[PDB]
Amino acid sequence: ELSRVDQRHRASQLRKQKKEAVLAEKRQLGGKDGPPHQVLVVPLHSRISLPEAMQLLQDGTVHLNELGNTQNFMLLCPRLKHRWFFTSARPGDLHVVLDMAKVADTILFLLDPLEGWDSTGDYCLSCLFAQGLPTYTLAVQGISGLPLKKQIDTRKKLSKAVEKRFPHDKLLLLDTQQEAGMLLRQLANQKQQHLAFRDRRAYLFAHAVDFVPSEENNLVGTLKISGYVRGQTLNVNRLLHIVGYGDFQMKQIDAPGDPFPLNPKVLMKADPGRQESLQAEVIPDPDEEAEAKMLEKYKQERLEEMFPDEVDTPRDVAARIRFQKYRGLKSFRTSPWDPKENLPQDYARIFQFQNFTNTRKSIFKEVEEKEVEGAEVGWYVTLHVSEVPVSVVECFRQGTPLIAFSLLPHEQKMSVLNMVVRRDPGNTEPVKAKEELIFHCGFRRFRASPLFSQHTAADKHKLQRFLTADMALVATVYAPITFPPASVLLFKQKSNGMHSLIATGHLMSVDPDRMVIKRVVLSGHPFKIFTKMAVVRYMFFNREDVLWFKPVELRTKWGRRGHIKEPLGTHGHMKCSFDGKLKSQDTVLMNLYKRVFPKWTYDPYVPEPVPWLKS
RNA sequence: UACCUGGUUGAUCCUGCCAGUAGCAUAUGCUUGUCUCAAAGAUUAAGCCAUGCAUGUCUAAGUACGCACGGCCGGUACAGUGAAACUGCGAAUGGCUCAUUAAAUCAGUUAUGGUUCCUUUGGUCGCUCGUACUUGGAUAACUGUGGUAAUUCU
RNA sequence: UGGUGACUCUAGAUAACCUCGGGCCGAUCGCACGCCGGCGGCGACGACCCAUUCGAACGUCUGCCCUAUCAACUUUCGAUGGUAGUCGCCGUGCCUACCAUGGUGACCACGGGUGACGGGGAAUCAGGGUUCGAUUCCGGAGAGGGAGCCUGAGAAACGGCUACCACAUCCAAGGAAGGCAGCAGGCGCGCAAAUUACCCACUCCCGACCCGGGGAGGUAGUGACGAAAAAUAACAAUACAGGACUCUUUCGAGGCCCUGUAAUUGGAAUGAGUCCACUUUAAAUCCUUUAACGAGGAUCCAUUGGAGGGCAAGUCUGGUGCCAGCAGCCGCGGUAAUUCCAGCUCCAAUAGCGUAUAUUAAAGUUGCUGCAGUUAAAAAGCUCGUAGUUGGAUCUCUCUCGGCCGAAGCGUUUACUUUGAAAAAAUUAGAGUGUUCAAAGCAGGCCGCCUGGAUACCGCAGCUAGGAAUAAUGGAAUAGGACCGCGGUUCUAUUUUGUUGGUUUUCGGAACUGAGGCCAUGAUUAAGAGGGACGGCCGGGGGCAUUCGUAUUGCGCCGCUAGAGGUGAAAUUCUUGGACCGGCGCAAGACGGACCAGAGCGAAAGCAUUUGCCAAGAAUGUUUUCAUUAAUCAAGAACGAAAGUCACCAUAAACGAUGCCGACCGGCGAUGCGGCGGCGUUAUUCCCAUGACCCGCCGGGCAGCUUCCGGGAAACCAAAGUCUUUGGGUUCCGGGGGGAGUAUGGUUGCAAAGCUGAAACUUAAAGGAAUUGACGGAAGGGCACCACC
RNA sequence: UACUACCGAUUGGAUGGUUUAGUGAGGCCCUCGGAUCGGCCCCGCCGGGGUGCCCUGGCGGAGCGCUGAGAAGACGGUCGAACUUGACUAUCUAGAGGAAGUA
Repeated sequence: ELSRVDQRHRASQLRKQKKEAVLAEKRQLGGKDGPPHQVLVVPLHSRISLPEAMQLLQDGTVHLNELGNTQNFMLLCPRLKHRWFFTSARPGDLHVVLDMAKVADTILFLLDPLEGWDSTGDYCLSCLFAQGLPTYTLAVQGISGLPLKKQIDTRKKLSKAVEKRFPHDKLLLLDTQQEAGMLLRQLANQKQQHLAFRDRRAYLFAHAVDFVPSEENNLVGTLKISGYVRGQTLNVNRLLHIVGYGDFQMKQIDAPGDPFPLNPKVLMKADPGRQESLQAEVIPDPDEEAEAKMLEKYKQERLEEMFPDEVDTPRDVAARIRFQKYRGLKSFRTSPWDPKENLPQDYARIFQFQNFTNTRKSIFKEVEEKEVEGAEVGWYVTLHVSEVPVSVVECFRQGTPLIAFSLLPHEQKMSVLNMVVRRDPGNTEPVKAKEELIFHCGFRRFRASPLFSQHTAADKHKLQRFLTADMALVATVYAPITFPPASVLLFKQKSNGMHSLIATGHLMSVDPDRMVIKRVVLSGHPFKIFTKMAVVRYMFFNREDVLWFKPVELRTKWGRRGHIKEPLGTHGHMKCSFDGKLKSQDTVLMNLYKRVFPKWTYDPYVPEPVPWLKS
């Protein structure tokens, strides 16, 4: 500004701008216009009495809501001028913890002073990291019931204990109501974390759920649920999705009075049929037995670790018959494969994009930057939905949370979703490439069977039969389309619903065009050896199948590549030219490849799990 | 400990910089057993501030009619200890920060014979030629009636 | 009366005044009790004034970073000063009234910037320096921004008040309250920084006070900012186809001494820990002291960076194949990678070690010490010329008193030098002292004593006293000079007349004027510094006038006849409307060949026919004159090739690619000018006198040759020397290559242009001398019937 | 295929700094003002004392009596934050268009 007064003036203008921005970010929450501050509470150990946490945290004015088992409630205090909403959950109840941690804004962990955290606490913590965290806070309990010499150092011991998991996070004390007030002041004034999945999409909670039946004998009626809008500006036309119970249309919004505002019934919008979202997922015109199975799985993965894709030679059936749909590639990287070569009936039921990042950035700029005049954020709205069963209301009366989010355009349809995942080092049990896994893919809950393929950059990808202990594998399956970014979780049912955390990753670009190709490798021992040429037995046992396998390539384990010349024996006895020299201990191998596709096994039901234990 | 070394050419000698070298300060990375001392929201934002605390004070010796407690011994003005309140003093020191400020601030040197100064210390305090063996009206604390959604309001 | 260096001071004397918003001159309280109804002893609280203490406030002198792309500012509306006031605690344009027109500035005013609070201090350091100082001591300022106040000894106070501006809280909507740049704490901001802990026990502060209070302060917590100490093993016995030592020719022999990459054997010693107790402390913790436990792969496990060079340490092994990557720089990597990715081994520092950025040394690459400018970056076109800077020799202590010394003067005035006193502590240097050593601390040491708690440094400016070389400055040249006595004019000290009254002089002191005596009466020399005269010369120096010469162009005439021109070649152009040619005559603008020189002159551009006029000038000669007048030069000015423009323009390989002035340092022969001598030739018939030659000498000049003077990177240079053995005076100017002499601003010019003049960004070289080769359609030589004749 | 930065109209809007002109919160000073509160008088009802009179003693009443104290408020002056309109200047932001280089 080239003057000492104008430089100070310019710096004060910039400080005024930046302060306006920061105050506009910190105005959205817990005040006179914003939604309540939602604090999920989890004790990470068994010894931690959560009633002792709630009876300390209660004082403000307690507006005690209640469910069938939990004591979740709204705490209100205009001394701090802040309106909270305290919710509680049990460590291991996955269908509650991971399903309302995705709507809460603060997670309050509790930790005993002696042990860091329980094994079940480590389990739910390892789920919650991969699920996506809001701003969390740590607290202890047993420093007050401890001699004062030990309170000097138990703080230090737990600080070095949790540094593996939370590397820079102070601990607090929750023992007195002054300490609880200091904790609430910590929660109220703290810089937030913005989960972009929750930030770019509109989502809600339900505080007052009412069910009215259209037909009681149909067991499908109308829910009158009530909650504060926490995402974007709500629209009645977009699709609604209760998270564990599929998606269906929503018909009517109205704005009643707030139950408990910080300072002490009209209809807004309806939906004509042209404005409403279409309900078309697909194109309309298209004891010792299981123990022996897991031992066979053990011997299979121990077979598939020193051998890539070895299989026994089919002697009863000709090799051109059992491998009718294969081919031998010169190179997986260079020799291509046509996408319009093999197409099943499932591809005539899925939708596709002319360009994916174009429609992604346009729906980003059309929902984020643009202002629609629907139901605004922070409003205590009451939701009239079109059709909904009664079992959701029964599980509401039990104590399960009910959240819902507004779908975007091109988010109810069908495509082939992609996600790069990795293996959890907690459960080391292997898993085949075609089994069924529980999906937690961007607020959703279903089950399907993907294809576990490798993580490379080429269009062609080699299928893997199992999972790797360190390397990042990719799954590929038909699923309802949901735009990136979204954290994904894949579980398996160990026993009675005790879900096994095995696959923790994120979602990659959904496209049905990334091709996965399954190889098959056959074996045979060479037993007549000459210079740069040999004759192998046990490779095949017919003769014309080799004439069907003329242009395929051959290789040995020691890099000796080659191809056949002429099968001189009526069995698999070939003249085999090679670019190098063959050894008697070596074994020649070919690779025959085919492109695979997953199967249609999406079911929206997930079993309500038993709480997980350390067996 | 008054010090140089690599790099222009086919090879040479130069000019000349670039890079290396050592300390010192702020940050940051990885690592960390013992013990002594020890800096620490200056740099950007002399930006904004929940809550608590940071300044009060009585001796034999200004004013005690609070039974607040005891207590003479009981006509016995006031035994005593004493909250409150009036009075007096302190709150202009300390603590923090470095925005402003360029003969300004500040440093050394001089001066007030050109000023003011609570306190301390010493001097002075029948030096004046003109009801007193004691003067007058109030007001707090206290008692009692209240107002205001709300204040260390009244 | 008393004092000061100095009063319009202090004290005294007189005449009054003495503010109702009044000045002091005691209507106050405790303790011990009393002596002969009176007279009382200690205190406490007061109180005008004076002094003191703690200050404060206004002044004095010297001192500060960058900027001229800030050169004039200040003065209307106080700027500088005078007079009288007003206001103030007082001095003052502090304010008012009336006057004066001042005050500051290239010795940098005014304006702007500062990632500026100032010092004490800090880091680095041969010496000199450079950078930092928000930060615990001192001084200032400010409590969101400005402003105004009350109370008070003291505040323009903010943990006081009143507004406005900006924010912001409670509300029943009427109103009410606010100020963390105190301690914590939060948000924000960011690369960047700790506990909403305990206590008045220590140090001190405040209060009516031995008693109360203190986020001042102390104590813990977090704390790899940083500084000090210091573990991660020691030893013995075995064994080594170790090593060295004594004998053996050698083998090989030794309690001879050391070593190990021996998970060889062995018990010995300990802290880290765990943990009673004491001690510590306000209470605790920590440390120190002690129980008991606590080590063999003593797994009670040391890390961070490297291994081509710089630079200590592997062209070992596998993977990779100009990819991935490494590499501050040079570089490594393209299928054998000493450099990537790993293993193994090795190196350095070690409870620490990498990286980024600021900064210092290295940097004699900012140069005062101490650099550079021919060719590497660079010296102005030339002369004049203000400030600034620098400047030749020369000159060997006394007067009245107070006790033979001091008080009274200094001696022209400074700089310089040495001394003294005055200069906060801390920090730094440094003395003493076994914190168990050390960084520290200021304590400690003997058997109540004994002893510390030093000292130095503290630039510059200002005080004091000695010195008197160096360097400035003064004093007598119209004598208004000194030292003397004598004289005259005016005023005056107060001693003088037993006292008083008055006159009067003297004495003594000033201020002014006349004559006389006296002094060796008084001017340093005349620079191988500089001006200026004079003398005879000299020159393409300049201006004006004048004179000649050929050539060219055009014209007049005559003769001749078809070509004339230009190139490697034509091309272009004029001719029987007789071109070109040859001869004769006329005019016009010019221009001055050869003679013309490694000659001359001029400040530089530059200057050539004869003659005359005008005004200059160098050198030489001088026993002339003045007597430091000088050198270099910002600012400022005069002339300035050639191109360009309506007189301007002021620019060049403007080139010796080379500031100016001064001294010293080798030879040799020519030349130009002037002067001095000398055999002998010529000319003026002799004779001198001169001219032309010849042999020298002297002085400046233009040049050249030469050289182990000494330089220099060398080419080269008698200056480009007298340079690490570095200082004669002074000007301009350079700081790796580009961007770029570009953009913008200012300024001059009609304009072209002139002067001034960056940054972003890019880059590891660009560049100079010299040496070996390579080349040709450059020029010279030698040679071969696998060349020619 | 995209960036970069300029002009940039909008005299966008907003904010800051110098000044012209106009306005002027609040305190302080001055000239007034006088809501209220006292005292001294003048009587009435009247004791004691001295002697119908005076001093005390209690009231009560009124008098524009005559004085003391005195708040709100207002004229003026001063200091003076701030406000408005200009002019100049600076910055932050919304902004069409484009160009060149950047690769």
